[PDB]
Amino acid sequence: VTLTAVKKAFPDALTNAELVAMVSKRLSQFGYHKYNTLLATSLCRDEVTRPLEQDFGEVYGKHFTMGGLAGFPFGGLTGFGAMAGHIPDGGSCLLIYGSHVGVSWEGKWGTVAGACCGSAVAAAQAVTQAYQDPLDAQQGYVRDMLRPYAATLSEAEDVMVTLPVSVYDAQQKLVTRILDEGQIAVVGGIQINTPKEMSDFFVVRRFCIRDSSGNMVENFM
Amino acid sequence: VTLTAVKKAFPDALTNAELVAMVSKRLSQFGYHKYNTLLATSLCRDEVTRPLEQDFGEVYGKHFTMGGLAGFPFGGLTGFGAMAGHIPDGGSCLLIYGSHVGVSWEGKWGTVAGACCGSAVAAAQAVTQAYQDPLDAQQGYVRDMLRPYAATLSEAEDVMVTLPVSVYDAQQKLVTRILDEGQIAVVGGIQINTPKEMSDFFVVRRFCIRDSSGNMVENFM
Ligand SMILES: [Cl-]
Ligand SMILES: [Cl-]
Ligand SMILES: [Zn+2]
Ligand SMILES: [Zn+2]
Repeated sequence: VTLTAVKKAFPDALTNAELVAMVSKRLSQFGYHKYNTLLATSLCRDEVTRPLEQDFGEVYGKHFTMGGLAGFPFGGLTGFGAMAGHIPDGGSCLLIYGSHVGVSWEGKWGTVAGACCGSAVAAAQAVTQAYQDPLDAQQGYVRDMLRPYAATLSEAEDVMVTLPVSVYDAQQKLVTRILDEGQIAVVGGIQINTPKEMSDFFVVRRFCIRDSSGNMVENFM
Repeated sequence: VTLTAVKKAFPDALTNAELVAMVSKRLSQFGYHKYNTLLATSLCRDEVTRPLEQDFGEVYGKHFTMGGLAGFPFGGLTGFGAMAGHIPDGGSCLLIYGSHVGVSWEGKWGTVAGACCGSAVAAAQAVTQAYQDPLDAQQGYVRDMLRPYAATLSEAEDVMVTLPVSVYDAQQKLVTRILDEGQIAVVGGIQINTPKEMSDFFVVRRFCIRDSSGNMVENFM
């Protein structure tokens, strides 16, 4: 079963519903409601990642996709400046970002009914193999972010499990670096895509609130 | 008045409503309907560009933003592969891409109630001035696309009018190059953002249909 597989690798995984309930509740105490809140995402643009945005979309009205290949916010600081303009009058922003990974009905990681994450996996093979382009400009940027994780990916026990871990790690550092330059609440972690008739999962690894200044006002971790 | 300003620079400009009516009608004869059609956009992610997607959204059900800074589809070929997965069962795709540009109530180009397009303008100053970055990775890619247009931008009569022309041109070449590698219908041109209480405009410069093979099945220009 897939449940067993997920709970094994990631015992702290919450269901999408649990994730959204968890987050909405907490952010309620800080002024976050349905129509004063910009939901921004930085998830991979493969369609399997849609369920998380959909679930969060019901609770928060307007939405902004900031996600590039593999879930990287490679719009960078300029892209962030664009997002800030979508924030409602007197509003705040919620940023959900994360890597993602498929796990099949047969409990297999790195896939779900093809490769998932396709883009991460691709770049994984490219950086490990070499451990031993305006037409694909972003895939190259994904490779660059994954280069420092090469050793870990070859040394890894199970690679299709270590991969989204490594991708979230690189995303986290980037997002932090970007926010620091530029209230905004931040959810970060690992998205887990399961078979259609089955709830998806999210591993929370960062849940905090920052100010217009740039310092961490709260940390729910 | 803004109308006079628009009609001057771009006498062939259609209103959003006209654009959508025009396009939906034509594509009707080719099997494009509301729930079998993937609307993909490659527009700048500034919120002023939203009206075009909104208007096209009413006619075509599901939507996919493929647009990066300035309207460039810098997800490239990999990003395109992602999009193809959002295409409904037995469905086809409609790709709207374009540069955009603000024009004010006082008939001024390059702005509308700040700079618009902010990202294009920024890169314009950077390439002209020099005519005489994972934290901003895409803005750098915009600059690269605009480099060949530098001479034209300094030589230009009005720069805030020549700029979106130059940006569409560079987008067009890129989109074509990308499609050629990878039915899909393609609308390309210049988006014109006008004051809030006023309809926006679109200058059509490319309207065609391509096949899964890669050749142009139709050209409505
Ligand atoms: Cl499966
Ligand atoms: Cl104005
Ligand atoms: Zn992916
Ligand atoms: Zn713009």
